[PDB]
Amino acid sequence: SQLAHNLTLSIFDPVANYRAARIICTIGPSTQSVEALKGLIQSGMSVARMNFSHGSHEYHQTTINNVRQAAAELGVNIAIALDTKGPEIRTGQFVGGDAVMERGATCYVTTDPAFADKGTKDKFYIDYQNLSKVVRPGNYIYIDDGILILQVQSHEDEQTLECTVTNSHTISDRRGVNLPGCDVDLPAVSAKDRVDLQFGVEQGVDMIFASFIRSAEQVGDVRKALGPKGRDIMIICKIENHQGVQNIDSIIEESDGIMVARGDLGVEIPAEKVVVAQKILISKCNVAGKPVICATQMLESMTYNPRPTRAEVSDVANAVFNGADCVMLSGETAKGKYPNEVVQYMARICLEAQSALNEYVFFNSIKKLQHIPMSADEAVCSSAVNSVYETKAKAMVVLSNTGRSARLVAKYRPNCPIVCVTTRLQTCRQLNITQGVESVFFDADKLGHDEGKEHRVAAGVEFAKSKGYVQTGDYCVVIHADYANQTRILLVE
Amino acid sequence: SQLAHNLTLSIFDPVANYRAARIICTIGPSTQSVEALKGLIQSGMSVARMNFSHGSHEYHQTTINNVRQAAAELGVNIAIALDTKGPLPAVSAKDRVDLQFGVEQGVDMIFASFIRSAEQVGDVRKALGPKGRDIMIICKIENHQGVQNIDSIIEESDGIMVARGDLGVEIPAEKVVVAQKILISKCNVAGKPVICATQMLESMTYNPRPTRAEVSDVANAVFNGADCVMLSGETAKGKYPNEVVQYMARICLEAQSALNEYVFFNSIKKLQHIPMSADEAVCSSAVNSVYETKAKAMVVLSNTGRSARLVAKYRPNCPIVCVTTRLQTCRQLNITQGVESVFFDADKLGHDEGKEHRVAAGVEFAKSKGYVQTGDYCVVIHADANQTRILLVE
Amino acid sequence: SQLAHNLTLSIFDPVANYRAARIICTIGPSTQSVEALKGLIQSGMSVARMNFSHGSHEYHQTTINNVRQAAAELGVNIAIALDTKGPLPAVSAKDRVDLQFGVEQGVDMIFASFIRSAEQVGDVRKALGPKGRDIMIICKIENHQGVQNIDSIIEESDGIMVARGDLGVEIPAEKVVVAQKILISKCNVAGKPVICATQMLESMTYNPRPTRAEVSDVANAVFNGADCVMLSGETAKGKYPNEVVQYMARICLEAQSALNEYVFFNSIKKLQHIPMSADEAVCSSAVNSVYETKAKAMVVLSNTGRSARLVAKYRPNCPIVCVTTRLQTCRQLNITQGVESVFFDADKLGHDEGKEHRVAAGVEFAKSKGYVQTGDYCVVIHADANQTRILLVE
Amino acid sequence: SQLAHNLTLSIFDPVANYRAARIICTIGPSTQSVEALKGLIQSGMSVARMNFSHGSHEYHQTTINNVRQAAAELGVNIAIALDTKGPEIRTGQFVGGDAVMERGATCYVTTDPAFADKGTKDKFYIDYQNLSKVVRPGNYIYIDDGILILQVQSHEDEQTLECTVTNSHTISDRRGVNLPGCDVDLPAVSAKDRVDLQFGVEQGVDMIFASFIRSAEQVGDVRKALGPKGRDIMIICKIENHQGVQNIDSIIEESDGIMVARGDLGVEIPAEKVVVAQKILISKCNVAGKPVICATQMLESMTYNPRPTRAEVSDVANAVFNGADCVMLSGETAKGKYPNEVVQYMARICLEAQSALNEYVFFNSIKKLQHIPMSADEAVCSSAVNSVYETKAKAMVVLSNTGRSARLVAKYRPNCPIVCVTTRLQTCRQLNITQGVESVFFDADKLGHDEGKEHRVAAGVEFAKSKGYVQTGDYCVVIHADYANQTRILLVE
Ligand SMILES: Cc1cc(C)c(S(=O)(=O)O)cc1Nc1ccc(Nc2c(C)cc(C)c(S(=O)(=O)O)c2C)c2c1C(=O)c1ccccc1C2=O
Ligand SMILES: Cc1cc(C)c(S(=O)(=O)O)cc1Nc1ccc(Nc2c(C)cc(C)c(S(=O)(=O)O)c2C)c2c1C(=O)c1ccccc1C2=O
Ligand SMILES: Cc1cc(C)c(S(=O)(=O)O)cc1Nc1ccc(Nc2c(C)cc(C)c(S(=O)(=O)O)c2C)c2c1C(=O)c1ccccc1C2=O
Ligand SMILES: Cc1cc(C)c(S(=O)(=O)O)cc1Nc1ccc(Nc2c(C)cc(C)c(S(=O)(=O)O)c2C)c2c1C(=O)c1ccccc1C2=O
Ligand SMILES: [K+]
Ligand SMILES: [K+]
Ligand SMILES: [K+]
Ligand SMILES: [K+]
Ligand SMILES: [K+]
Ligand SMILES: [K+]
Ligand SMILES: [K+]
Ligand SMILES: [K+]
Repeated sequence: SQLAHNLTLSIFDPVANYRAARIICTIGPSTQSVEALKGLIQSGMSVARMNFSHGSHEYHQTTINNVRQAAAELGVNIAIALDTKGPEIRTGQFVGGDAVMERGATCYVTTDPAFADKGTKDKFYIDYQNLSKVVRPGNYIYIDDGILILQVQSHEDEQTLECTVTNSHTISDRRGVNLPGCDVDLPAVSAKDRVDLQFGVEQGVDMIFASFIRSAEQVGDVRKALGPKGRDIMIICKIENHQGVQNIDSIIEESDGIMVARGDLGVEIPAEKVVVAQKILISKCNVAGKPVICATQMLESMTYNPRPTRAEVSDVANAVFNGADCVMLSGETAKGKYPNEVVQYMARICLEAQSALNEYVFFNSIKKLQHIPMSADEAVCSSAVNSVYETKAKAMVVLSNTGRSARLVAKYRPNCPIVCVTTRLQTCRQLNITQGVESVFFDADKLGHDEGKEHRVAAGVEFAKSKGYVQTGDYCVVIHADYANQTRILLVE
Repeated sequence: SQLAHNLTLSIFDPVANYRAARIICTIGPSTQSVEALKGLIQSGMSVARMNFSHGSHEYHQTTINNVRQAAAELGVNIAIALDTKGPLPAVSAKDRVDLQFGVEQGVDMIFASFIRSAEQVGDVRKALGPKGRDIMIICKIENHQGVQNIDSIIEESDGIMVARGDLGVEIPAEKVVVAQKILISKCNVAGKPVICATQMLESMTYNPRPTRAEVSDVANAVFNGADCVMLSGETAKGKYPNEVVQYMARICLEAQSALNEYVFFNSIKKLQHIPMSADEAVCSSAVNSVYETKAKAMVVLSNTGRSARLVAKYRPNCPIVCVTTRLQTCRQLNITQGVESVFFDADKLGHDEGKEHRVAAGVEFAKSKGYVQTGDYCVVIHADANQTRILLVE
Repeated sequence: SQLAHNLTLSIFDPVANYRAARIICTIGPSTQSVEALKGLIQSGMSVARMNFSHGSHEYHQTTINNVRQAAAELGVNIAIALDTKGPLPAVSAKDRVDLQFGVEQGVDMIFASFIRSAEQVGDVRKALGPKGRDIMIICKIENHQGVQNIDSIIEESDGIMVARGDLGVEIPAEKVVVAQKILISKCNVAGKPVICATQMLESMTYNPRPTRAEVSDVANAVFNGADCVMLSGETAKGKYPNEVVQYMARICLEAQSALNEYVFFNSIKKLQHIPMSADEAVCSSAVNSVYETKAKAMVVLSNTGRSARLVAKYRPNCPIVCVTTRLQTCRQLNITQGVESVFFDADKLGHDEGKEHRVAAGVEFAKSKGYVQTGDYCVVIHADANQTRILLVE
Repeated sequence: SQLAHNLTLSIFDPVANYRAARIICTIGPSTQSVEALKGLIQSGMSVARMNFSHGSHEYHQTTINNVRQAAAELGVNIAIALDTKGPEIRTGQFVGGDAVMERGATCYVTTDPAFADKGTKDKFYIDYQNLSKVVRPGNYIYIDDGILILQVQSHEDEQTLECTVTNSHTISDRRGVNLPGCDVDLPAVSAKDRVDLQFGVEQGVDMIFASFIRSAEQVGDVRKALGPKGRDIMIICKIENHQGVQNIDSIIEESDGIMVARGDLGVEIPAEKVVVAQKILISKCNVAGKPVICATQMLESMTYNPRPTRAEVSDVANAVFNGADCVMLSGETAKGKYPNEVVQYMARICLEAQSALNEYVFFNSIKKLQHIPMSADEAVCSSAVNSVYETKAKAMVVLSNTGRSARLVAKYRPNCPIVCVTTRLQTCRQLNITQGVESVFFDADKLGHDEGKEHRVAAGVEFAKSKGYVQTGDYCVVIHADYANQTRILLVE
């Protein structure tokens, strides 16, 4: 049926009148200013990502205010995402400043703090105390973004390892280190993470991109760290290693969403398997009805070039085909030369891919996996999307305050736009990581509570008409679920 | 049910015991020697491509002779492919002489460059003449015209090549991705081999390893349902000709582990019109039997290889073993995915009208490769006067 | 999946908590008195049939008056049906006067005798006039012409009666069985009530018990999917008027225990064309919801009863409760299977545009009959400006 | 889909060119002669049933020889069926000859043998020793074909019961008695049964209609009784009471087929439930792939009348609709006035019903109930019938010696005739209780073994052409299974 859909397609037929997939942009010096951010919003940005691995609270404070200003001036809602620093293993200091590692040379990595400030080419410090327990002779240690690769030969003692330098590379003070294949038992949240998350709650961020998640128990740690005030902030778990992939089922259940970080995964898992892992994680989230983000090596060559490679274009397209809600941009928007052109092009690719995509395969697949009997919530939303296909309805209107109904509806993948009408601006922002949904804020303060709902309903249809999704004579499937639910098949005037 | 299949998958489970996708290699300075060609075959080459845009007849004669020698010393059959220069007319004067050479040297298939319409395929057929009627024409789609007339082109030709790079010159890259989907799916329906070509693992021509984007490209080509993936510069002039073929084989095997063949089987079966003619019904039913009984191999008796291609069309989730009386067929089935050919010498072994000798040879091959053991089911199909056997392995 | 359903069944399991099929009784000397009519209602009568082939207006006036009194004293709604003499013209001079009487006395439905074509239904409509436009015409198929023109007849009429005895006069009995299958299935598709009539439990008119063949006849009529079964002599002039209605109710309930409503639901849904109009989509989806969530009752807000009939068409495996503002509808829905009507007095209780009062009345009725308790699901549907609610019962 | 099939039907379109259902006739004085039997064969009889409740070995010897003679003279194969007497509870003798039971009178049924020969209206004998154990006050005892109904009031002692006569009826010496609802523990086979079965084997009967089967263990008793010589004779279990219905699953598995005796069932189970029980037993046998016979009250009024009641006509038709292989005639052929006209009419009804029947519903239903993976036998036959629907094949040819493949193929219900080619005349006869199959005997003695099979295959196609099922240009699905199997889709010349 995806096969069958391909036969009817023509590459010369006009694209769809809406883009379902959502674009996340990492903010950096190339895009932090208000006018640069207004550029990105018009280019197709829905979520602004702050990378808390770099820059101070003052720096990310600027981002928060500029993102809020740029959004207000354009009268749109943009989500703010906090990407945590997470746990990190780093080397110590070197005398004096660096150390040049010759290929074939023997060196000693020690876990003893007495060498934290007197590292040399021959012996230097690594700050993770259990390093000796988790690493075995034959294993590899990556240092400085995986540029320096060295192989562990033997245990010199319970604190130091004998290594051989595979790579000629000069390393500086306090470089990050990777332990491919090893079971790292660092805390879920670091001491710095607790501070940054605290800040996130105080500044009212919409979501946390929680780094290096390995088990379900770690998701609770992030929740505890966010505290009672932050109980409504979405936790999106970043899967970065084998543990995260292995524990994916329990992690998905505890998280509000997932991020597939292909680059971090590519460190210790062969790239061919990372492609397959992507399919797995995206499909699992689709069934769960939780947002999924395809992140990392998207249009990276377009950081310095006006156009990407062809293989990169198919990578972005196939992310949509896999069923990803979101596609992410890192250095392309943060430090790149073409921050607007890369977001505009990613939008074009997502829309082109969507035109080829058969949403009915998604609907049918996700429907068949529901056990009988279904519960009310599941039944209503699945049936609503069913009605859309049944009647060739050209829009949907979902009344959801928290965004739960909207996410559940989007889960079943209609072939029409989903308009969500919410009384909460927080929900307008948070739904930006759910594909195929657009938010309309209904001001319950200066417009009333509207228990009759038909003000909120007409507000949704008004939005659908203005965007050109529906006209007179068209069908629109309206749904309000909360379990006080209802489904209306409406004729548009 | 690809979505349902993705859920059950684990990337830490062992890979499949066979690769279904096929690999085509472009021969060049880096790989023309007998020893280099033995390296390629062991790495996973099924088809040798000669690029006639460059080199003389004497140069490509070396390739033809070396490939046949490298193959003989390894006891395997390798397909030899002629890729015409092309341009404007379909066949040029240069092409007419080149195709003349191909017939005389007995090449297995033609990669016809820059094919834009259905009658242009006939010009290539005309140039081959009566002696080369058994040579396959694989049309290369390189422009908007080829994409537009694709329905008629597929009907006239024996297969398609999706040249993404050439199509990219004029069509925006994002649309070339979709065009790949269409071209491959149409070819699957027709039951004719489709080749994904150009810009495959290009960075690995001078680098020890390719980019991640390039890896996903190869994988998704297999996911789209391509019979073949093709290497151009990577084997012709590259620094790592053996490693790039071994890596592509690894990617194809990994992708195949993730691929749900049942979706392919079911999609193609549903598009068949009732009533089905004998050949379609026999073949779809036999593939169905495999799924029905969890059979671990198939045996197809096919002389011309028509039966083998039609069975392959329905995508079993087990290896297909084709027992053929012709070596020509053995080489030609190297562009059809999920098939492995076994030569049965009708000269020094007999005609075998009872067919039990040919069948026994197929089962023996499936046993020797470790596809089926005692107690396993194996669907046998002969359809020249057809028959279907579900055989229990002793 | 009726075959699959038969496997799971046990004849020692308790019967279903409701009967879906409806029973129509012919009033006669044996049953005209108020007390006899109360006996019939308690035994399972939903519809009273007056046979106008015999008796005077004064005689049938007694029936009309007695039925309404017997029904009032039991607080139930009973449908009054006029069965015309018939013959040749559709409506005769006698029929024109009889139908005149029916309108003036406000009968609920007409059983139009010997209907052969679609325009003949219009003659019955003509005879009813503007005052009787809300009276249902159920055409009686009694000959080969009626069977032949059945498609147009069903389209014009509000329902069908399969008169097996009358059809038997000319058509061989074995073909009348098949004709019953066709007529009933066509009516199910149209979503219009179908009545199985004549030769039902005929031996039980003078005998205390019927033959086994007669029992299977009644059961299979329910299996074919008839809304109603009808008693003629058995109640009009019989020795055991109460026992025969109680026994038919028992048979219908037993058959319904064996019947797989999902087969009916699925067969009718598949015959719908995509795209569906709102009404069809709303109703099929609501019945689907019941199966999807194992809901134990349905509530339909319907004034004219169009919604109730359309929901009933899709055959839920749970009771349907129709909340109507009109008593006319309550009586008229007595020929639609699986439906029970609740009267909502719009005069002394309000218009209820919010609909929550009408809905609460339906749930209350489903509670009082023991269909749903706390924790059970109940699909509510209003479709005059439509809406669908899956309500959890408190 | 049966619903959908009904819409396309027209009662004026010509009937099918073959009848699938099979007709069983009970032989009696009305049909025992050779010419009367030749009458029945031409009328549509496939199986001759002997009722061993009545008539001596000499009487049934006559039937066997006359049935064999009548079949030979017409060059057709007819099955001979032995319907066993089975266990029976009877009263004792009365002085002198009878006893008149007044309605409302009190009488005493005793199990004490001393009253076997001096029964009166007041006290008389019943020969079943455990009668006191199985019957409780309030229960009913039926005597003389259920004409005499009396209600047990109390236990007079451990040997006699106090009863009240509900029915005015005069009863004769040694009348049969029923115990509705009671768990009768009489032996599976009686002493007389063992003698009659012995005779059956010696005379080479094809099948046993084993009376009053209550459990699976009883089926083994009949098998043991039939002995090593009779190991190939089919055992068809007669379900006559609640126990048989309750144990149906295990009984079906041990038997070669089932008979639904609606009359015997109607004794203790209300008729409405007997209709439902019929649906259950027929569908269970269809899944099992074992023949099922609808027996008893078929066209009974046609025993004395030239035509049956309309309700009887729909009864016979609905037996076919239920999915019964066979319909049976008892007194209609044994003692009736119109033995030819009743078989001819039953044939007309079966053929008319079949014309309305959608075999594809049967195929699909039985296919969906097969678990994955299927075994070879199941896979081949299901797939063969699939090919028939797939190609609109107009015939099937099955090479089966025992008839196993033929039964398995027929199980899946093709919409075309099934021609079975067997080297065994025993199989030709036995397949007469399997619907939609016709047998061709291939003489392996005077025609060879034919390992190439294509002689047997061409013999089948020859038969299919002669009956007019296939002509030139038609498809025919050929199958040989044994697990040396094969499937050919053949073009007819
Ligand atoms: C300077 C250097 C030394 C080495 C050794 C290497 S290495 O050898 O390749 O690794 C690379 C670089 N290059 C840079 C380093 C820092 C830079 N700014 C920066 C950063 C990156 C982080 C933080 C935290 C802060 S701070 O917190 O505000 O102080 C600041 C100011 C920048 C650059 C650029 O090259 C650059 C080029 C064009 C435009 C802008 C920048 C740029 O901003
Ligand atoms: C402007 C520029 C141009 C060039 C060419 C280069 S060069 O190429 O390195 O020389 C560097 C820069 N400068 C930066 C580049 C990246 C930065 N963030 C960052 C980092 C360090 C790593 C990753 C992995 C990612 S991510 O993957 O995209 O999330 C991100 C966003 C930052 C800066 C800053 O200047 C800066 C100044 C003050 C505070 C914070 C930052 C800052 O955070
Ligand atoms: C005679 C009698 C007494 C009573 C009391 C009653 S009752 O009151 O209604 O029960 C009924 C009857 N009626 C019959 C009884 C026996 C009959 N033959 C017969 C039987 C039935 C079994 C056996 C074993 C043997 S034997 O083994 O060969 O001896 C024979 C000869 C017959 C009849 C007929 O009426 C009849 C009518 C027309 C044609 C043929 C017969 C007929 O053959
Ligand atoms: C010829 C006739 C006409 C009339 C009218 C009548 S009447 O109606 O009773 O008076 C009786 C008869 N005679 C018979 C009737 C039935 C018979 N078998 C039988 C029985 C006794 C019960 C049931 C239940 C069934 S069954 O259900 O059909 O299997 C059957 C076959 C038999 C006879 C014999 O004469 C006869 C003679 C010698 C040996 C054996 C029999 C014999 O077995
Ligand atoms: K980070
Ligand atoms: K689309
Ligand atoms: K070329
Ligand atoms: K696979
Ligand atoms: K009448
Ligand atoms: K039911
Ligand atoms: K018997
Ligand atoms: K038929």
